[PDB]
Amino acid sequence: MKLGALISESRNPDTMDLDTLSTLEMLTRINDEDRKVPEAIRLVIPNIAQAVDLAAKALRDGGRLIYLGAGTSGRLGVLDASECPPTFGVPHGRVIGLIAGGPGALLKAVEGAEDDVSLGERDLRDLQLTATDMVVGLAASGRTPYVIGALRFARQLGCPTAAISCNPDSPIAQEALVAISPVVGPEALTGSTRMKSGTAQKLVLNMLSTGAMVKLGKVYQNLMVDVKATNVKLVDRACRIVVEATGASRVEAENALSQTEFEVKPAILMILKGVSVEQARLNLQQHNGYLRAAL
Amino acid sequence: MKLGALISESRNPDTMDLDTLSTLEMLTRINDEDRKVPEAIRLVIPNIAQAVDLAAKALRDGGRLIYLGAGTSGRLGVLDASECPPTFGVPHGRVIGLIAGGPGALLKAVEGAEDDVSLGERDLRDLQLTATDMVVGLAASGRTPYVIGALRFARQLGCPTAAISCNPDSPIAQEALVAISPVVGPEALTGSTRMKSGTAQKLVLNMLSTGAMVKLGKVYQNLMVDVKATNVKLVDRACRIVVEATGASRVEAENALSQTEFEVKPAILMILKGVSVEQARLNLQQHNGYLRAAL
Repeated sequence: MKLGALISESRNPDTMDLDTLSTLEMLTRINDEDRKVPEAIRLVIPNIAQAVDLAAKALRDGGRLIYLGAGTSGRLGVLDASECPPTFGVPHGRVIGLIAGGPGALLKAVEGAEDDVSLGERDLRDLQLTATDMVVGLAASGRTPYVIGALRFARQLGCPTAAISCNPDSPIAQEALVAISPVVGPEALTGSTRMKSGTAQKLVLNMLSTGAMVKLGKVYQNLMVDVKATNVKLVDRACRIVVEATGASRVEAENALSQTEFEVKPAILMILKGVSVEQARLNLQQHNGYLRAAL
Repeated sequence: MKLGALISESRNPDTMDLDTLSTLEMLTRINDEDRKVPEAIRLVIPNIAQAVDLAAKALRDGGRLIYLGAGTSGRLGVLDASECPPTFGVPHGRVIGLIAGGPGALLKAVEGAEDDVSLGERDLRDLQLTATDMVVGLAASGRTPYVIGALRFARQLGCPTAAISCNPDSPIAQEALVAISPVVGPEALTGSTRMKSGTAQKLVLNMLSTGAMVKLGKVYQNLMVDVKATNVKLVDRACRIVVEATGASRVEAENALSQTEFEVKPAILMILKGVSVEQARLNLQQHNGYLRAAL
């Protein structure tokens, strides 16, 4: 299809007079569109599940999860990736977001960069992509050249790949192993895919990283046991997690966390089993980091 | 309240066994939580409207719209601001997103930066904040020191201010003129405010910038007439907008756009009124840029 025929580029029949509405009305129209996004995602949960299982397999097998997009799509990938080290304790190189135009594009849009198919390939080669790594290409339109080129390169190397787009049967969906295609409909402002489509992309990325990290043992119950606590709020949360999980005083909790360099998993073990920091770390290694299995 | 008592830090009773669920189940739990976000935003539309009207007033009166947050909240402000120049044609300095820790924080989290109340003030002073500028502070928790300090500084200068938080009666809501407080409930992963709270923040920022820019005349009907077209997709959209708005051939459209340096508003006028580029630009200046008023 040509660009002008895409659903993402179509006019929304419920906002044709957007600029003549009162502020309240206009905002209610936008919110009516936002209401559509969680259902669009619900319909593609099976595909997202396939992608979560591939991502978990990739990270377990020593690879990385790499998000790639231009503009908004690229910034959303960087947004999700940036949250993985503080939330799940992984090194920053484990989950990576790439954006067309490089770091400057994080702060100021450079819309021309998206047109180069070879740039997506170049950015992946610059990270020394391997067949174990998983690559997720994001483009609301489903046709951004930067993303097409990146996915083609990853596919030929043997990487598991996923494509997130909001138009059906898109070029990027055709290139990828797993297609995640939440159809959100025409945007309130015609072609403004930063809106519903961007929201959908965010929901999918949060599902991918959270789903994979939970499968990898980086959570316990619904508690953030692999938090990397480097500020007041996070260290306070680390203390509260230990108390929530052991049923022991925050004091025994604080003394154990101090010894573990604020690492929650070994602190919980120390308290529940009455073992040393050193013994707790070895026990967790024996169980591949899964606290449930160590308890 | 203490941190551990906040709704954002509370356990979600529907995800207590998150780590024992099948991938499909886990994803359905996350999506059930996402479903809650558009309704939480709907309940605070009146407050968002107040903020849209203040932002429009600020930009009309020659000021800027400045978003400020740490971590995810900060990256979301930069995400929304980055989209304003290509979508609404404004200079990049008109809508600005600030993040604790500076540009490095856009790519790699530096969670310790959020604890300094004086850093928020410093970042605003570095932009030469004036009383006409509007400052929007974002913190899911509602208590991030960087944001508290920033809002205090803006308030004392006489700036209109808004606070976006997901906990009720928060410190930042108390400091600001307008409080936007969508209560989304406990996160699927306890304390993981990048999830629902982050989604809420995104929806609110998109409402603020879109709402204000529509009020300022940067849209016509539901068409992106102030698009800054610097790539294939955007220039193609510019052509399609002219055809959609004039009922003239894409050819007359392409010739007019070439003459206007791909600026849609004057091209539409040229075609509908049969005037020169020069005459079209003057007519738009006489009508303060509002295409409807010039037609």
